[PDB]
Amino acid sequence: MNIIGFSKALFSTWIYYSPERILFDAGEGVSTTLGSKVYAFKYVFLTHGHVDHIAGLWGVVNIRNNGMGDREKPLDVFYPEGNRAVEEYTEFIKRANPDLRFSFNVHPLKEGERVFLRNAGGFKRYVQPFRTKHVSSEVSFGYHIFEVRRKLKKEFQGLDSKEISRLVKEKGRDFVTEEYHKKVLTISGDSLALDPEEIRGTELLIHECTFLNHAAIDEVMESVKAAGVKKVILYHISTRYIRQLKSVIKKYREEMPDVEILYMDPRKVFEM
Amino acid sequence: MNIIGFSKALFSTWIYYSPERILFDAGEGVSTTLGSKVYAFKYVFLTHGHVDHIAGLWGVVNIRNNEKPLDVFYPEGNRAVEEYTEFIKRANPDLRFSFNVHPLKEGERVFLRNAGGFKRYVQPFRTVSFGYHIFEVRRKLKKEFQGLDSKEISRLVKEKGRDFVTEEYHKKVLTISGDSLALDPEEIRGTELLIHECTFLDARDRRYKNHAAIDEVMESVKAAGVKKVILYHISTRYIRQLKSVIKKYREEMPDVEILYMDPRKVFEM
Ligand SMILES: [Zn+2]
Ligand SMILES: [Zn+2]
Ligand SMILES: [Zn+2]
Ligand SMILES: [Zn+2]
Repeated sequence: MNIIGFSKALFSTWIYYSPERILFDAGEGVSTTLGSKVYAFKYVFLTHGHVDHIAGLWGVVNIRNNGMGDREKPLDVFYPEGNRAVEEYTEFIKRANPDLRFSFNVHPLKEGERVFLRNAGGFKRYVQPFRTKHVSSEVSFGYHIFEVRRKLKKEFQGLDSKEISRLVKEKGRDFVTEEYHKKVLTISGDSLALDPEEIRGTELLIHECTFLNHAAIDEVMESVKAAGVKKVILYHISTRYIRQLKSVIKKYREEMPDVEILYMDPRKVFEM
Repeated sequence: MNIIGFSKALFSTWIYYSPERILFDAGEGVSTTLGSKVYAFKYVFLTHGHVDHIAGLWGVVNIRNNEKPLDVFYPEGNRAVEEYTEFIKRANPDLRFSFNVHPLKEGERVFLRNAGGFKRYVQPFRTVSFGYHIFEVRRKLKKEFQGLDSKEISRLVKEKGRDFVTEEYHKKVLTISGDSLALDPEEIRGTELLIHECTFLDARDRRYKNHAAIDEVMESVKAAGVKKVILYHISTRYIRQLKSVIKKYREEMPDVEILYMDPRKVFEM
């Protein structure tokens, strides 16, 4: 599964994006739910430091440290620079359990700072944080996963199969293409409807939808519509608004046939 | 449900006992699973301070706070519980007065409010790790008065008092092992409900005697006169052998009700 996660507003939120071995947020229960799968984690990106987005980190590091043996690898954990709650909790984990001190590295990130990923299939993707409006208290980030790609220059897009192949054979691939950065994944974290520009072009939007501050579903769909996003996952949903949102979802699925709309049910583990 | 719990060895363990609004242990996920039921907690008793038994505590008080402080009891000397609760309060000023921790000495009783009856109390026993008994103080007619009729017994009670005609005895309503080896039959004997850890299904691969194997546990259940037992703290390795293994003992011991907490799902009873 490309994505396995769980999200219930105020209680716990965590999203495992398997393709890049990245865990976004770490609410309680992630290690219990994923088991030995936590050994496969290479990165943790935290949107912020509220307990429902970080309390599961201790279990992740504890299980990795006890179950990987001499083949354990340090877990890189990234969070919004200046977020004291993340720093206090990670310091407590290391202080309270010396055996875990070197099991993970905590890296504060500045907005816009890129982190290139190390996985199989090529060196071509990086994670990039953007500031979000949430508690107005501490710093929160949303994240994009970008993929460095190459596409044919406009002038060569009309050539047929044989013509483009002939040209590439003669002049090389780079000559007929230009590089561009595709947003392959966007996670909002807790925040108000993202600016249509922040989400435009993303192949998969994962946006909080706490209400029927945070964001209400209508403001989110409006944003998706303006940015022309085709695939969105709604999360950070509360249990009191289950059916109400569920109904508005089908309503939206009809009103927006070209857009795939999924949601993480606050009562069950999500998989895609 | 008198018991809603979840347990998976090394990952998370929490057992909510609704009759007394008591939560035993608080492994990660308890507030997420129980939701608003956490508002109902009257007490939390921790068997120890390993991450899989306490990481969910922050979540519980955070959700509760969002009304006297919740009382949290744990084994005296357990530094891990102290360090974690101190971190919660130091790092979250708003929760600083939301709960209180209380170290307990082995055998130290905590009488439960009740409706003012104080008929029930919790008592820890060593397994710093503690197991716990919930005791109910009951009364029964002294043997010498069993034959008196209604009028005769009331005349005696009037003249002598209720205490004179009855005798109080302490009944073990619930026993929770916490993490430990098979408990001495003496410790469990008499309990109406035993919830005992069952980390291994085969003692052969227990590099360290800090956990009980099912046969050993069943041995103690045998030696004592234990009615129903809920096996928990079960490891993932023995994920499927579970049924079988348990099916056999349900057979080799047809008088013993054997329930268990599947490491893959929340338990309800
Ligand atoms: Zn949140
Ligand atoms: Zn938040
Ligand atoms: Zn344990
Ligand atoms: Zn333990």
